[PDB]
Order: sequence, then C-alpha cells, then structure tokens
Amino acid sequence: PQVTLWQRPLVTIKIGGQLKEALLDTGADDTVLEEMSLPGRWKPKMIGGIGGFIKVRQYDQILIEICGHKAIGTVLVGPTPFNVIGRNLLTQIGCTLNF
Amino acid sequence: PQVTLWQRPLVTIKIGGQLKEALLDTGADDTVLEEMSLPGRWKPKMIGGIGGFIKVRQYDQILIEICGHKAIGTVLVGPTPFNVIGRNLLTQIGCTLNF
Ligand SMILES: O=C1N(Cc2ccc(CO)cc2)[C@H](Cc2ccccc2)[C@H](O)[C@@H](O)[C@@H](Cc2ccccc2)N1Cc1ccc(CO)cc1
Repeated sequence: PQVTLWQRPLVTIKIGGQLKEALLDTGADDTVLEEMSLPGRWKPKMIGGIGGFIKVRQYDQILIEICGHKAIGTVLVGPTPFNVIGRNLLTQIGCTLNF
Repeated sequence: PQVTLWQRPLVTIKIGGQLKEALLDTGADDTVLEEMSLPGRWKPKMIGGIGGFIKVRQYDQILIEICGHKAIGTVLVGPTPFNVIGRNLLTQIGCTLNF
C-alpha cells in the first residue's frame, strides 16, 4: 500500500512460525529482531546503532512473510527495543521511498 | 523523486548555513544530527536507540532545507554516527513509502 509517515510504519511479519509486528526502516541496512526462537545455526556479530553496539546472532536464509509477501534473507536476532525491517529485506518486497 | 533502497537513501540538507548529508530514516521519530554549531538555545534530552541511549540537545523551529524543500522543526544534535532525518521532518516534505 502506500504508507504515510504520520504514524510509525508498522507491519505484521510471520517468521519461524510466529507472528510479530515490525517497523519498516529505511535507515537500517539489516533486519534486527528482538530475541526469538529460531531453529538453527547462526554466527555472532556486532552492529552499532545510535547508542553503542549490540552483539546479535545472525541467521542467514530465514523466510519472513512481511505483510503478505515472502522473502528469504539474513536476519539478526538480539537485544533491540523494537523489531526493524532493514533494507536487505525492503528491497525484496519492492519498497520504494517517494517524495 | 522515487528512491529505491538498494543503497542508503541519502539526501543533501542545508542547515544553519552548512551543507550536510543525511539518511532518510522511516524508523526514527525525530531528526538527530551529529554535533555542529547551531544558534538559539536548547534543551537537554535523551533518546534511546540500538546500543542504548544518548543525551542530545533539542532545538525547535529550526529551518532545514532537504533537497529543495524547506521544513521547520525540532532537530536533536548530539552523538549520532550519522545524520538521520526522521518522521517529524519526513511528513513535512511529503515523503511516503510504497510497496
Ligand atoms: O539506532 C538506530 N539505528 C541503528 C541501526 C543500525 C543498524 C541496523 C541493522 O543494519 C539497525 C538499526 C538506525 C539509525 C542509524 C543508522 C546508521 C547508524 C547509526 C544509527 C535506524 O535506522 C533507526 O530507525 C533506529 C532503529 C531502532 C528502531 C526502533 C527502536 C530502536 C532502534 N535507531 C535508533 C534511533 C532512535 C531514535 C531516533 C530519533 O527519534 C533515531 C534513531
């Protein structure tokens, strides 16, 4: 749909059998989810944000359904205050900025 | 214009007589700029991010021009690694997202 930005742009995702809400986030390069059960292998890493760095686990190749579109990608799981969908998935879903 | 998200969506801003680049960031409610000299006076404020929180100072009713577009609003100046344009200014330049 279009999304105006008068409100936080939130979306429903399904990942790992579970339903969550997530913020559409053009300023983020990667997707970062609050701590969640995912099956599998993962490799740790750090990301920095505004505020310092977190240590996060990266899982590659995770299927997310976002709104109702499907994507496979890397997601990072860690101590974020909100789930963010970053540009690595935004580009799969077809998301564009318009002004 | 329309901006796809294969690369970081940067724009040039003009703010307080200085030219800078910033990320159009849908995830951020407000605009946070790296430290720079701005006139007026300000209030101490604290925002949270990934990583944690920073003390910023808030200036309100500053004019910023983002592409050719003027907007006036609150800008937080402080320890961000990257100048971030958030939703408070994005709505004024008529930015939407679309998928
Ligand atoms: O740290 C934030 N990252 C950091 C970030 C970096 C990398 C990834 C994964 O690759 C994910 C998130 C982004 C801004 C930023 C970009 C580049 C360098 C440094 C910072 C993001 O784009 C912004 O949306 C929120 C993400 C967020 C969303 C909801 C809740 C917490 C964090 N933030 C924090 C932020 C908070 C408030 C304001 C102003 O109100 C601005 C930014």
